[PDB]
Amino acid sequence: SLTADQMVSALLDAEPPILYSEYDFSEASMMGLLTNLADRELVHMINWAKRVPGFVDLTLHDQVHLLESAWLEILMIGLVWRSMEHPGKLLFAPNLLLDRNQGKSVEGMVEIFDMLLATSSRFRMMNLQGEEFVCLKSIILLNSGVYTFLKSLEEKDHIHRVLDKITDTLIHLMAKAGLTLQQQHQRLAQLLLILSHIRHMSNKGMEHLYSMVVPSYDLLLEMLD
Amino acid sequence: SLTADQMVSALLDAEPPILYSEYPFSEASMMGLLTNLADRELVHMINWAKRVPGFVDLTLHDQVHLLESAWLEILMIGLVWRSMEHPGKLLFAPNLLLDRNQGKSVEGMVEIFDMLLATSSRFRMMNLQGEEFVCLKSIILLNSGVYTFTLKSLEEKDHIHRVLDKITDTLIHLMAKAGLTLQQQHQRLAQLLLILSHIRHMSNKGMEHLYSMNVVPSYDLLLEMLDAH
Ligand SMILES: CCCCCN1CC[C@H](COc2ccc([C@@H]3c4ccc(O)cc4CC4(CC4)N3C(=O)c3ccccc3)cc2)C1
Ligand SMILES: CCCCCN1CC[C@H](COc2ccc([C@@H]3c4ccc(O)cc4CC4(CC4)N3C(=O)c3ccccc3)cc2)C1
Repeated sequence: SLTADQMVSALLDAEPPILYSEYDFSEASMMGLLTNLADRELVHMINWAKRVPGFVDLTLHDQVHLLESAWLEILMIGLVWRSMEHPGKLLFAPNLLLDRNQGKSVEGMVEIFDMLLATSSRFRMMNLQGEEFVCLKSIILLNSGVYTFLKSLEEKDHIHRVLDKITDTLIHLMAKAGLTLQQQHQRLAQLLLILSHIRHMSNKGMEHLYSMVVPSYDLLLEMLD
Repeated sequence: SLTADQMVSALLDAEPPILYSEYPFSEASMMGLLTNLADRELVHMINWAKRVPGFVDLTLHDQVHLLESAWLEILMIGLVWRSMEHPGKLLFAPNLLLDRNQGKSVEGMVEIFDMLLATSSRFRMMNLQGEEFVCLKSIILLNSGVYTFTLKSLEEKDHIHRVLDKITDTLIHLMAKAGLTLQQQHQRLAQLLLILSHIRHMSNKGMEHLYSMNVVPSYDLLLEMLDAH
């Protein structure tokens, strides 16, 4: 029943914190820091998801499936967002800013590195707004697992109703921002097509990680508390 | 410079034909049949792509890269469209209609089989229209490789995004013309484009499956087909 304005406010307040790498330097250390960072972010992801309107109306089983499907995409879009104002680099954490030459030493890394950089550049060129980003991240959560699940059918119906609410919210944001109706449709489409690239990166990133992985159902369930 | 009407018309006109498998059936021959089908389908795909407005304005190198990135997605969405009206089955060809249990025979097949059936069900639930379908397939062609490509390349990406914007305009027009409200127009546009994420997912899993068993068309192969005299 939330208005578009209340949807934005709820998503903005739900934003997780920016974490730091374990601090105080080689390729082995680099991979360890990155894995440790992702593991710590995942906990905060779970708390964020529970505050996306409509998420906790789903069964716990379905909440876990959605997180299983979406967690890597969400880590990636968060990385891409905070790397926007840092051309040519990925800001994994405020104390872990890396460029593509630090990715070359690991096989398969630089390919995913450059895809992430290109997404951040696309974000930059589109002047992605924070209100838009949190809508996009919520769409990934709800959309990524919806096609791979009677009760499931209500659950899927519910997920699609929430997704429609986030679409309404994105259009509302673009309207307040002064875009014409044409520019609203075009920008909406542009933002959602980037999500297919984020899915691709998550698939390639998963392949890369299984070449050197996934949070278990039980772990995700436990974090959901 | 096309209108939405001209865009729809050109896309419908460009549609490839529905091809057949060879004329009892055996699971042992299945992958040979499907590989040959896809091979013959790829030829028509090349000539389809050349007729998608704005595609041949790109360099041959970029045309190849787009097709390299999108060919399996395009085969899959064609499959899903052909199967839409056959619940529980995948209509690879009119004479090659398979169900889930026939996918069991090969390792890792049924997982992808089920994802394709779920996409078919989603198409069916949305009552996807043929005019919407051809727009979606053209978006796949132009979008899937554009983030993995220099002044020429900047010019190419701007062109690709302008053509994608035109297709977006065309999708909205179709929905407006069919009487949907603006709220319903935006909502359906989003619903359609989010399916493309699942199609990308399916393509990556299928690409893994194909390597698990000459797996992709090569650059030079795609370029020979694309680079006509
Ligand atoms: C112990 C119980 C369950 C254990 C599960 N975890 C234990 C292994 C499981 C690690 O998955 C991970 C491991 C590492 C990354 C980093 C990471 C970290 C933070 C970020 O915000 C974003 C990213 C982005 C990225 C792409 C994905 N990544 C990389 O390095 C990278 C970047 C560029 C090019 C190639 C690679 C993410 C996910 C999760
Ligand atoms: C000389 C270099 C070779 C260049 C051409 N290659 C020739 C071998 C290289 C084979 O790719 C192929 C081979 C086979 C398929 C079928 C096929 C055929 C037609 C269709 O419309 C759609 C599909 C869909 C699907 C998923 C992909 N497929 C499968 O079986 C399948 C279906 C369900 C679950 C698991 C698997 C497509 C593509 C491509």
